[PDB]
Amino acid sequence: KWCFRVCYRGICYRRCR
Repeated sequence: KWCFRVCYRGICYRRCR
């Protein structure tokens, strides 16, 4: 249960699951 945030094309979004 851990969320991560990474920016690809300049867009940062949360990546939790």
